[PDB]
This record gives sequence, C-alpha cells and structure tokens, in this order.
Amino acid sequence: ESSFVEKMKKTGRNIIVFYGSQTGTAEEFANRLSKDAHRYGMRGMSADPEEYDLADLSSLPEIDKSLVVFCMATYGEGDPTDNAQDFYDWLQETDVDLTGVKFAVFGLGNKTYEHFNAMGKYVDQRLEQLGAQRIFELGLGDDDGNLEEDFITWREQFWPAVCEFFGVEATGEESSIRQYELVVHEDMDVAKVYTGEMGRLKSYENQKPPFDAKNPFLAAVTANRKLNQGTERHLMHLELDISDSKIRYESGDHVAVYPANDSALVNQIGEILGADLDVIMSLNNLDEESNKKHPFPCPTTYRTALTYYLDITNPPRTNVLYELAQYASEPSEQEHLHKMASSSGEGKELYLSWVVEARRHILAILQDYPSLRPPIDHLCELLPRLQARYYSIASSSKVHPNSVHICAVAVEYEAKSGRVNKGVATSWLRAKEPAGENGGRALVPMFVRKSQFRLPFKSTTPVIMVGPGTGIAPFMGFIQERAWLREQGKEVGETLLYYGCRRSDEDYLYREELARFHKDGALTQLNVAFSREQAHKVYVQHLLKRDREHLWKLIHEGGAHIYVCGDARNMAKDVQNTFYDIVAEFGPMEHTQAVDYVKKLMTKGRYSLDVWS
Ligand SMILES: Cc1cc2nc3c(=O)[nH]c(=O)nc-3n(C[C@H](O)[C@H](O)[C@H](O)COP(=O)(O)OP(=O)(O)OC[C@H]3O[C@@H](n4cnc5c(N)ncnc54)[C@H](O)[C@@H]3O)c2cc1C
Ligand SMILES: Cc1cc2nc3c(=O)[nH]c(=O)nc-3n(C[C@H](O)[C@H](O)[C@H](O)COP(=O)(O)O)c2cc1C
Repeated sequence: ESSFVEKMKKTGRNIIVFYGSQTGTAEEFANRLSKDAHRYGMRGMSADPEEYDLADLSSLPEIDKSLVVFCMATYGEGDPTDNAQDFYDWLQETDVDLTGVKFAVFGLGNKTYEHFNAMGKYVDQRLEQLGAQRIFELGLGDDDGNLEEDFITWREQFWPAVCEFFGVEATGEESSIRQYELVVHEDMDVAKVYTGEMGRLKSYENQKPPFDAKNPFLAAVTANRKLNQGTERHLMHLELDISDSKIRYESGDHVAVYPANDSALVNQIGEILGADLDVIMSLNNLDEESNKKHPFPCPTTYRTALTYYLDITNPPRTNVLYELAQYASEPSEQEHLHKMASSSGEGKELYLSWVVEARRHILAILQDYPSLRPPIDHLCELLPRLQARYYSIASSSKVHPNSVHICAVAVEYEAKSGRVNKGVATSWLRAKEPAGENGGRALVPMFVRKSQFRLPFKSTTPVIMVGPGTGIAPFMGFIQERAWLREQGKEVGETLLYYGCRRSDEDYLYREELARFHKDGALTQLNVAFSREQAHKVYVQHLLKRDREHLWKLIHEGGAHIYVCGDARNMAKDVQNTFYDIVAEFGPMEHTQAVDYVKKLMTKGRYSLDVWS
C-alpha cells in the first residue's frame, strides 16, 4: 500500500507526474499533465512525493510503456520545498542504479534569484548521472514573466515528442475528462459537514494544540487602526490576540492568515450561475487508489466552498478556460474560450491581454461572456484552492508575547477590465472590526512560520536596518526588542534605521513610535528617505551611500549585521549595488572581490533578506 508501483500495477497506470508544490501551481500542473495523458491513449495520475519513497523508480521500468515526469520548484537559496526535501536528500544520499527508466523534468522558478530552477536542473543532472535516460529537454519555467506560457509551450512540444518516442496514437481530441464526481446529500447534520475548517472536523470550535498550517488558531483582533495620515492608500495595523494558544514565536518571523473570500463575490457568482448555494455535497475522485480524496475537504456546501475553500479572485489558468469552453452556447465565445489555451496565435495575445493583464476573475469572465452557464460543480472542480497569506511580525517575544502585530497595505486598484478589484486577505482583515464589548470577537485563524531573519545573539553587535514601505514591521520588532534589552540593564550597540516613504503627511509609518524610540536612545539614528516631497526622488540607497563613511567602519570593526526587507523588484538589487560600491571604494577592493566578500558575509548570516513581491 505504501509503495506506489504496486498501485500502478493494480490501477494499470503507467505515467506519473510528480510535483514539489507549496503554493499549488506545481500540483495543478502535475494534475493537468496526468489528465492530458488520457488524450494520447495512456493513463496515469499525479502523486505527491512525500508519502511515497523514491526507491520504487527501480520497479518503475517493470511497467510496459511507462514514464515519469517531475514538476518541481524551489525556495530560498535553491532549497527544496517541504514536500520535496525528502526527495532532495534521497537524491543526495542515493547510490543505486536506475537502468532503462524514462523520465522528464519541468522546472519552476524565478529569474530574479540566482538559483533559477536549481531543483529542476539538479534532478535532471542527478538522474542522468545515476544512469537514467532523458527524453525531453528541461523546461526553463520562469515566474518573472508568465509561467503558464512556458508550461503550455513545454507541454505542446513534449507530448508529440513522447508520442513519437513511444509510437502511440493521438486520434482522440477534446476529451476533457473529469477528475471528481458530484454526490448530493439531502439529510445530513452539520456535525459532520465542514463549515470552513481546514484540517480536522469541527476544528474551528474546540481547538487543541499545536497549531500550524494544517490546524490554524483563530486569534481575536484586539485593535486595529489606519496608520497613514493620507487617504489614497489604507496602511493598516493589526493586533491579534494569541492568549493561551501555546504559540511561541520570535521577532522577525512570519504570521500566516487563512482568509475568507468576499461574500458579495460568492453571492453574485451563485446568482449569475443560477444554483442553490446551500446544497450539501461532495466531490469524489474516480481513481479510488489516490490520496487526494476531494479537491477540498468534504462534505461541504457550495457557499462554504466558494467562500473558504476556493480562489475566485485571481485570473484562471488556460486549462480552466479550455474545460469551460464546451459550456458556451454561442459559437464565437466557445471558439474564443477554446483558442484561449493555445500556444501561439492571436488567441494567445488575447488571453494575455484579457485574463492576466486585465486581472479578470471567474465572475468577470462569466459576466463578460453571458452565453456561458457552466455547472457550479464543474467550476468548483476547476478552480484552485485558496492560499494562505503571510505577513511579517511587528511584535517581539521578549516583549508582549500574548499578541502578534501585522502591518499591511489594503489592496485596491482599478483593473483594466473596468471592475474594482479588491484583495482578499488585506480587505478581509480591514473589515475585521475590533469589536470586543460583550461577545463579538471577529476571530481570525492564523499560524506562525519560523525563519532565519533574527537579531544577533549578542546585544553588542550593531544592527543596520533598511526597508521602505511596510517593511518596517520586522524592523519595529527588532527596535522594541533592543529597547527592552536597553531597559533591562544590558547595553546595546548602535541601531540604525533606514526607512522610506512618499510624504511625511501621507504615509509616514508610526511617527510617534519612532519619535519616542529615538528620544529614548533605543533607535540610535533614524534615517527616513522622503520620496515625493522634494523636486527629485531620494531613496534609501542614497542615505546608505551618504552614511557610507560610518557604515564601512561599522561593518569592519563592529561586525554589524545587515537586514533588508520590502519589495524585491528594484529595492533589494539597488541596496546590494550600493553595498558593493561602499565596500569596494572604501577597501580599496575590486568588483569581483567585493561581491565575494558580500557573499561570504551572507554565508555567515550577517546579511539577511526578507523581501517579497
Ligand atoms: C514571505 C512574505 C512576507 C510578507 N510580508 C508581508 C508584510 O509584512 N506585510 C504585507 O502587507 N504583506 C506581506 N506579504 C504579502 C501578503 O502575503 C499578500 O501577498 C498581500 O497582502 C497581498 O494582499 P492579499 O493577501 O489580498 O492578496 P491578493 O488578493 O492575491 O492580491 C495580490 C495580487 O494582486 C495583484 N495586484 C495588487 N495590486 C495590483 C495593482 N495595482 N495592479 C495589478 N495587480 C495588482 C498582485 O500582483 C497579486 O497578484 C508577504 C508575503 C510573503 C510571501
Ligand atoms: C519565498 C519564495 C522563494 C523563492 N525562491 C526561489 C528560488 O530560490 N529559486 C527559484 O528558481 N525560484 C524561487 N521562487 C519562485 C518560485 O519557484 C515560483 O513562484 C514557483 O512558481 C512556485 O511554485 P509552487 O507554486 O509550486 O510553490 C521563490 C518564490 C518565493 C515566494
């Protein structure tokens, strides 16, 4: 049962697509590949590599006309994902030989980091070295531009390749097989019906420790406020009560929240679809010998599925539109939906400029294409899961640990579709009234994630903190940690803040807080780079360059640690370049030597990054 080659033997399937997903994209890609395998006379399913050992690749060739496909991503400095760590270290430690096995590898990654599909290349090269056989070239899938484009091109070029390598036919077209079947329930008590729980049944009522991604803890929003004095952007501050929850964290860590989707969106989707949203149901996988029982845990109603378990806000993938094409009554709209999932042609640019660029969700695509009324169960089938959203902690463990803090920006923009598009978690927390009073709490589920973004072990070490926008939250955690250390008697070295904002009267975050921090000596020097008040634009890297004379001496003698967090599009790169210039000009040192010195700094942990984009 544990081994999956036996499951191949019983199910009669031959092609496997592995996924190393954490945010769901690789899982969906593997599921799509396994579904598409039926179109070419073959049968297979996508299986998660965590519950299955990889020693079964030796027994894999025992299946005639077999194949295995890998769709893996990576995080950090080329580190494996949580599910793929066992695969990675087994690959590291393995010494067996795999002769006659056939494989393919698709890589998921981002161009902005140096380890660009590190895991895909590593798996391909390790399989080749170990003695396996390549069939199709590696997929250089980059998330910097469009990721669906690369995968669709790789699939369109790969299926004919394996088809000609194996000699099978491809007569069948537009099969569009289903993966789950509807099971309605008429009389079923709410005791065994999910009402928003992620893991155990009825978890949201009587929680037990520990609490993590699978079993979040609902915190109570004690208070919140609008930090910025302007009105163009709603920069908000949250305080979540963590009393008696046993959650132990540290400053600079990450708090993750499971949002609830907009009720208006679900109501409008149900109204336009014309279905009873309060129908208790279930979706059962046809392949019984699969660990994915349902796309979301069931039984549950339609309303719960579209509120707490589905993602109806981000643009749909090409496979969803292709699977929904046949439900379009009007031939032209059906043809548009069919060609939307192509590899080139005018339909490709139409998809690019109509779904992703215009940011059209499922409701928008339904409204703009009125001759399209797909069944609600099919829409719940196709749509991806709802992903948790993570925020940096603005509190400290050595200071009040009973509550965590969140600095967030309310997402609101005028999408090119002409529709007001609203963020899920930011606006969900924005609508969370502090309440309190008699019994209202406005509960919010959450769990904490550990990270390496930490203060130095000894308080004597100077700390340099640079980040604009909402990046001040871990910096504030560090600041009040240092303030607590100073007020506790122990001396604390130099602490520097390098912050940026547009205007002092528009989005200056925590004027009073950092004012008192500087006036009390906790923050030795505050440095704020206004971005719109003066005629030109002065950013944080300008302040770094201007303080270079102190910064170089601090790094050389005090062993100061560098912390950077915020947006990664331009800020991190220019901060890196400024640090290169400062460490090279004051060496004197060459560019390559300065880069090597900075990498050596990172290897010791004195340089840290907590960027996000
Ligand atoms: C490690 C990590 C740490 C983070 N820390 C923080 C933190 O400390 N504070 C914080 O506020 N957030 C933080 N985030 C971001 C947070 O997790 C969410 O991504 C963010 O709050 C987006 O809002 P949402 O949750 O509603 O997402 P969504 O509703 O998915 O909205 C975001 C989506 O909308 C798009 N979008 C947004 N604005 C526009 C626009 N003007 N034009 C076009 N597209 C647009 C984005 O590209 C993205 O696709 C962090 C993320 C990570 C991964
Ligand atoms: C926190 C974070 C770290 C990442 N690190 C890497 C990386 O080290 N190398 C890389 O190629 N891509 C990296 N990426 C990009 C992801 O690989 C890319 O978004 C991919 O589509 C994610 O696949 P998934 O949805 O299956 O998790 C990172 C993305 C995030 C959010």
